Amino acid sequence: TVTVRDLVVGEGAPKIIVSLMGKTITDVKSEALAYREADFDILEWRVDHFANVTTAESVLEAAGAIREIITDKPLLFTFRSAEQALTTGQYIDLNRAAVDSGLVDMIDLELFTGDDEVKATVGYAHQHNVAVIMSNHDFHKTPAAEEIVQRLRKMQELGADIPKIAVMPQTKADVLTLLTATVEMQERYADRPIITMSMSKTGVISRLAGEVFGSAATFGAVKKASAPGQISVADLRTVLTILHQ
Amino acid sequence: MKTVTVRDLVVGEGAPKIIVSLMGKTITDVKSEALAYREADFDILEWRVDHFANVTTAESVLEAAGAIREIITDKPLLFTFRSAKAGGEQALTTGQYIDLNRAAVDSGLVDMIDLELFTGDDEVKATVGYAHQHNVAVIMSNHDFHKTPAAEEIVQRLRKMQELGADIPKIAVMPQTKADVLTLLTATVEMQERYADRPIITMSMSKTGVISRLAGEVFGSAATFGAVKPGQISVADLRTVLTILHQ
Ligand SMILES: O=C(O)C1=CC(=O)[C@@H](O)[C@H](O)C1
Ligand SMILES: *[C@H]1C=C(C(=O)O)C[C@@H](O)[C@@H]1O
Ligand SMILES: [Cl-]
Repeated sequence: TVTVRDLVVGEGAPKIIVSLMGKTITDVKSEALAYREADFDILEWRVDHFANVTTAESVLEAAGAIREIITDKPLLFTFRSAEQALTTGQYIDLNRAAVDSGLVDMIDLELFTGDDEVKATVGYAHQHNVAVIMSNHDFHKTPAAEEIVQRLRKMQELGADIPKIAVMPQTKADVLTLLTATVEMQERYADRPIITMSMSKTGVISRLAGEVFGSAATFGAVKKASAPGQISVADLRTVLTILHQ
Repeated sequence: MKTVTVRDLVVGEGAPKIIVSLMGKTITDVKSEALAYREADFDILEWRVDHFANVTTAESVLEAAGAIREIITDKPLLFTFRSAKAGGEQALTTGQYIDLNRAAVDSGLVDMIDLELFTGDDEVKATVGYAHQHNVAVIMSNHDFHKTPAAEEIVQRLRKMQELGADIPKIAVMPQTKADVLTLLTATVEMQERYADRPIITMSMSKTGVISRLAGEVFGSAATFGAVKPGQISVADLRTVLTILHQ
C-alpha cells in the first residue's frame, strides 16, 4: 500500500482521483472551490492546461491557491505531455519546483522521459516525502498484454510508488487485453499498487473493476472529464461501493 | 442488434435485462415469493420449477403457473427445470423433463422455456419446434460449476445452442482465477461479434465474476441475474449499475 496524507492507496475499494483543469489562476480557484464538496479522494492538478506554466512564480502561486481551498485531500501534480510544449529540461525543473514547494503530496513522471532524469527526479521526490506516480499513455491504441506488463515493471524498476498506464481500445477485445495485463502485473510482479485504465466509453468497465482485477485508483469527472470514459464522481463512487460489498 | 421479443420485452436491445428467480417449494411459497418480487424492479421472472416439490404432479404445476401469472401480469415468465445433474433438486428422466417442458408450452401460461444443451439433440429439436409453434421462446443453457472452459469451447457451446434452435443461448461458468472471468468475457465478445444471430446470455459466477453481470451492454450479454433482498448482487444494485452504464 501507499499512504498519502491519511489516504491508504491499494487497500479496500479503489480510490477516486479527479482532475482540476483551469487555464488561469481565476479558473483554478473557481474549479477548486466547486470541487470542494465533490466526493473524491485525491485531487489531480493538470498543470498542462495552465496557461502560465512556464512562469515558476505563477505555478507556485496556483499550487498554493489549490492547497488553500482543498486542505484535507492529497494533491497530485501532473504535467501530462500532449497544450504548451516544453523541453525535457523544462519538464524536469517544473516537477522539481513542485516537489520543493511543499504544496503537493504526489507528482506524476512519465516513463519515456529518460532513465537518469527519472531516477534523479524520483529520488528528489522521496527525500522531500512526495510520492511518485509514474505514468505512460497511449491515446491511439492498446499495446499487447505482455508490452503493457513490461512497461509497468519498468516503472516499478525506476522507483515509482504507483505505476500507472492508460491505453486506448480499438476493439472490445482491447479492453480485455488491458484487464489481462492488469491481472498479470498485479498477481505476478507488483510489490506496490498500480493504476490501469482502458479509455473511452468502451473501456469504462476498467474504471469500475479495480478491486477484483487490481487497479487501486480510478478517475472520475466533476463536470468535464480529464480523459474519455470517466463517469461522474458520484456515479463512480456508487459503483465502487456496490462492488466492494 | 440480434433480439428476441418475449411478451412485450425486447431482449438484446438497450440495457441488459434483469432476471429474478422464484425458488419456492410449495404453491404457498411460490405465491409469497411472487408477491414479494412484484415489489422489485426486474424484467423477467424465472420459475425454478426444480425446487417445486410437486413437480411430477401435472395439475399442481399448472395451478402454480396460473397463480404466478395472476400476480405478475406484465413481465415475461420463464419456466426452468434445472436438472439434478446440474444440481437441481430432483431427478427426472429425459422423457419426464421433455414432457414437463411440453406441458409448460401447452399451458399457454409461460413465455419461455429453458432446455439444457446436453439433454438429447433430437428431443431438444422436437421440443424447440413445439415451443415455436406456440410462440414460446427457448433459452438453451449450459453450466460449468467447476471451471471455466477455454474461450473457444464456450463459443463452441453457444454455437451448438443456436444450431439446435435456441432463441437465446445461455452459458454460466465458474472462475477459478481472475483470468477466467476475462476468458468468459472474451468468449461473449467473440460469439456476439462473429457468430451470433440471436441474443446471448453469459455469466461468470461467484463474487469474482460479478463484473460479467454488469458489463453486458458493452460486451454482448443480453441479461443478468439478481436477487431481491449476503449472497449474489441485489436487483436494486444491479439496476443502479446497469442504468449508469447505459448513460
Ligand atoms: O444460471 C443461473 O440460473 C444462475 C447462476 C448463478 O450463479 C446465480 O447467482 C444466479 O442467480 C442464477
Ligand atoms: C491519468 C489518467 C486519466 C484517465 O485516463 O482517467 C486522467 C489523467 O488526468 C491522469 O493523468
Ligand atoms: Cl447442459
